[PDB]
Amino acid sequence: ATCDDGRTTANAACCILFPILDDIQENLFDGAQCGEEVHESLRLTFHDAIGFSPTLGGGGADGSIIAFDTIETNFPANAGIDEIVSAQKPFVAKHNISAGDFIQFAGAVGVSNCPGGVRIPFFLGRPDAVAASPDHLVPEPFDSVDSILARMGDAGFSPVEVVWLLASHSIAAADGVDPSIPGTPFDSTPEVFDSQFFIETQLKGRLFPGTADNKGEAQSPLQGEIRLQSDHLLARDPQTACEWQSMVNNQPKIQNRFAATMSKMALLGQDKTKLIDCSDVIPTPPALVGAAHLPAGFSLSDVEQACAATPFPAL
Ligand code: HEM
Ligand SMILES: [Ca+2]
Ligand SMILES: [Ca+2]
Repeated sequence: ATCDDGRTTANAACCILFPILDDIQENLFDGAQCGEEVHESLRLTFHDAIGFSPTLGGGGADGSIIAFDTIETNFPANAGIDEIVSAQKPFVAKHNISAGDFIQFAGAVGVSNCPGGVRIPFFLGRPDAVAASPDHLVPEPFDSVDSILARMGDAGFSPVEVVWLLASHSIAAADGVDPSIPGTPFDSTPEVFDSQFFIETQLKGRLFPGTADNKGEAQSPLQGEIRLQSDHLLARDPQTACEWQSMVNNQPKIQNRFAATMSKMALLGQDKTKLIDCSDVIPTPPALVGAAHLPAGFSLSDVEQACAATPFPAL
């Protein structure tokens, strides 16, 4: 199909997305930057989708965190998400797509702005949400590995898919974990979708970058980085440590598994066969240029190797 402005897409129903793409790159992502609004929109796709429990309900990736914001922004795990919800709600009101489709489209367009990134498959047509998420369905950084794996498994993700989804923390920072140092990132390259998060979380902790007693925070290996306790434990727990190390220096695996597992997350609560594939509307992301590395001045002796089968690689 050729859209009324001359851009092309495989299925004509997808043409309605091109004005929405242009508005979000200019007016939500500040000129198609890989910056805080993209990171917040990617976080939003998970706090919308993960509201999905076979036993308790919620519609998954349904736009409920926007449509029922008054409820879901009261849940403590959703602290700080009201800012991105408030920024996105007018685009949903102005354009003619459901909040569920908007949150997943904005997350995929955002990830495409980041070097190393991927085009997450995108499907159009989710109906409006009909119920708020149940409470207590979002993992917290102070939850155990067994708690996080059981929650994610209840929503349909195996332990290795949890590690693949956490490649998101390669383009991520925290404002609430230690409110004294907002914007401190989880890896040293928060505008590049790369393996540094999987490397840096395997280093021995050394210090706290701000204050020392924050719930859910582990010591970080670097003054300019913050570490969640959940990431500290997942990189070391025998259930997930070999998969975590397998992503280091493995950008093809990070890209293939993040795109596929994000698509599965974006479709929680939905049926692909009832929607229209509009994948090819997402922009083509830049590629990486620099090699994966330990931080300068660190060595293998600073790595806490946690996979018995396979030594951590020389970088
Ligand atoms: C599985 C357990 C997870 C835990 C415990 C967890 C925890 C957290 C925390 C505590 C923050 C910082 C919030 C703040 O203080 O500002 C955060 C940020 C973020 N998370 Fe995760 N998360 C998890 C999984 C995920 C998943 C699956 C995604 C995929 C989309 C995701 C995407 C992001 C992003 C992109 C940010 C950065 C937000 C920003 O820079 O504005 N998280 N996460
Ligand atoms: Ca939801
Ligand atoms: Ca990174």
